[PDB]
Amino acid sequence: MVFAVDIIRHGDRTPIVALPTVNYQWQEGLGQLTAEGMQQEYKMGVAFRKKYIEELHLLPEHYEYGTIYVRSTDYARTLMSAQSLLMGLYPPGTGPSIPAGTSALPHAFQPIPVFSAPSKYDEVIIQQVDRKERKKLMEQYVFSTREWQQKNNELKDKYPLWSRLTGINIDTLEDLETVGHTLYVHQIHNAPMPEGLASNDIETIINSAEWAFMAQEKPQQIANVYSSKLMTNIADYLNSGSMKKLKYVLLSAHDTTIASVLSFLGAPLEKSPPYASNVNFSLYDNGANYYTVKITYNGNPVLIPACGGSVCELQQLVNLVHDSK
Amino acid sequence: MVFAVDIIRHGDRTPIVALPTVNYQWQEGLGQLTAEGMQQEYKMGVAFRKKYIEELHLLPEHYEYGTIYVRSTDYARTLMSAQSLLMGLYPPGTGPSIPAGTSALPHAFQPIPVFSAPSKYDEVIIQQVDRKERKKLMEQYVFSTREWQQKNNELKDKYPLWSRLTGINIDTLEDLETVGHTLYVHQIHNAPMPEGLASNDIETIINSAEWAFMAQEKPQQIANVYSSKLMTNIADYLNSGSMKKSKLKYVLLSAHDTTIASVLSFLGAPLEKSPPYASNVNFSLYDNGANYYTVKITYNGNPVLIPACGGSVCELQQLVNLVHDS
Repeated sequence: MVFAVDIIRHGDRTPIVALPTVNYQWQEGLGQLTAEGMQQEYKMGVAFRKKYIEELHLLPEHYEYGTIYVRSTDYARTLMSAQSLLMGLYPPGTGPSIPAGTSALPHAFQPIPVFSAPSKYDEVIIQQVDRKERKKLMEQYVFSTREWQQKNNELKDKYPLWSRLTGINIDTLEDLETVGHTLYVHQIHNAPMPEGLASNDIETIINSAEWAFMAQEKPQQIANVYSSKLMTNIADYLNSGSMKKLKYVLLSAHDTTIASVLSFLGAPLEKSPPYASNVNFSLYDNGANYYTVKITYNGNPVLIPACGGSVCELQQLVNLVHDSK
Repeated sequence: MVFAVDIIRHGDRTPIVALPTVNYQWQEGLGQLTAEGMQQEYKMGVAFRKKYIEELHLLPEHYEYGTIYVRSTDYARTLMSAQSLLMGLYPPGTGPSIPAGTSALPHAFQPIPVFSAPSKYDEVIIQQVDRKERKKLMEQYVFSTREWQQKNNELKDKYPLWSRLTGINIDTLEDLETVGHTLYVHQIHNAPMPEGLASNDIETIINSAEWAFMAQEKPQQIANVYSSKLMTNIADYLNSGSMKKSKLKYVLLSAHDTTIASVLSFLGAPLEKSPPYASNVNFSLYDNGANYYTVKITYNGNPVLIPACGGSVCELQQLVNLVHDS
C-alpha cells in the first residue's frame, strides 16, 4: 500500500432542524457533533493509526509536513470530526517539542491543519447544482418511478396529520425525509417526541425517510452530476500517488457524500451510511509499474460492476471516472 | 464588554523561501508553524481565556456553539495557529465528556471548528488583487516617493554581492524584502547564515526589508483596496453584536503580518515596525447602558490612535461610516 484516500462521515450529531411542536433545546446546539460523535471519530483515528502507521508504515510515527492532506466541508460537525479523528491518528504524546526544551503544547498535542472551502466555492468535495437542474434530474430519474409514486400514494393521506403534529409542512414524499431524520435523532437520543404522534407512524416516517433518501441517491446519472468532481479529484490523488511525498488524503464529509460515491461506482445503498462511515481507496504497487486500487466501505469490499469487483486497475479507475463526466 | 473581534498573526514560522545558498533543512517544512510558534499562540490563547472568560465572562467557561466564530486564511500556518490558540482559550480539561461520564477525547480536549476559504474565494479576510493593479498602486504611492528611491540608491551597489551570497536575485529594494525576512527567520532561530555575508550587511538587509515592508503598507489608498472587505465585515460583526439578537460574542480571525499592517493603515494609523509573531489587533465593543455603543481598538496591547475618531475609541456608527467611506 503506497497511498490511501478516506472519505468519512461525521460522528453522532444533534438534529439539523428542531421540531417546532416540541420544546427541547439541544445542549450542543442544532446540527452539531456530540461528545459521543467526537469519541467515534477519535476511535476511528486510533484504528487508522494502528493500520496506516503501526502496521503498514504508510505514514510516519509523528506528523510530518507534506505526507497528509486533510479537507473538510464548511460545517462545524465535519471540521470537528476531522480534528477529533486526527487526535487518534496523531495522539497527544506525539506532538513536537521546542528545541532544547519540553513539549510545544499541553500533553504534547499535535496540531494538524484541516483545510476547507464554502460549499459554493468548493473545488474538491461539494458540487453545487441549481435547484431547477436538481428538480429536472429527480423528476427524470426518481419521482417518475412506479416505486416512488406508489410509496407517496400510500402515505399522502396522512401528510396533513403529520404536518400538524410535527409542525413541518409535508406535501410530498421528499418532505418526509427531513422529518424522519429529526425524529430518528430524537429517538436514539431518547428526546421528547411530538405529542399525539402515534408510535407506528413514527416508525413509518423514519423508515420512509430512509427509503426516499436512498431512492434519491440511487440513480447513477444523479451520482454522476453530484460526485464527478469529487471522484475526479480522488482519481487524481491516487494517480499522483502512484508516482515514485503525499501518502494520505482524508476528506471529512456527509452521508450524502458517501451514498453518492457508492452510487457513482454502481453499488447504490438501500441502508443509510451510519455515523463515522468510511469509504476507503487504497493504492497498491504490484511491481512492474502496474498499480491497483481497492475500494472498501465500512470494512466491506465495494462491488464495482465496471471493475468486476472491488479492485480496479489504476488507469481503469481514472478512465471510469472520466467517462462518467 | 459586549462583543470582541481579534485579528491575529500566526506564530513563529520557518522561511517561505529557502536561502538557496544555505544547506539547512527546515524539518517542519517551508512556511510552516514551528513548535515555538505553536507555544506562542497557545500562550496568547491562555491570556485570551484569562480576559474574555475568567475576568469579563464575555465567553462561557466551556465552549458553546454559536458564541464564537473562528476563521482562518487558507494556510497550514494560520490554521494551526488558530488551533493552538484555541487550545489555550478552551484548554484540555474543559472539553466534553461522553454521556457515560468519561472524557470524549484524551485529556478532555475540546475540538473547535476553524472555518476557512481559498484566497481566491474568501468573502471574509483576503482581497484578491491583480498583479497589474498591485504594480499600479505601488508605482503611484510607494515606488515613486523620494524616500523609497533614496534608500534603493544607497543600497544598490551591494545588490550584486547580496544576490550572489544569498542565491536570490536582488534588482530593487522590493526584492530585498523576501531576502531580509528569510535572514530574520534564520537569525531568530540561530540557523546557519550564507557564507561570506557580513553581520553588518545582514542587519542592513533585515532592517531595509522591514522599512520597505512598512513603506508598502503605509498608503491609505492601498490599504483601502486590500482591506475594505475585511473591515466591512468587522464593522458588520460589531454592529450585529450591538443588537443583542444573537448568541455570537466573539470572532477570531487567523491571518498574517500583511493583514495586520493593512488594517492599521486602513484606519489611518500605519505601522513603522513589522508586526511580531502572534500580533493582535483587537476591536472591543462597549455599551454605556443608554444605547451608546463604542469600539475601542488596540494593537498588541496599545490603543490605536485613529485620526478620524481622535483616539482609540470610535462610536459604533462612526466606525461603520468610516469603513464605508473608504
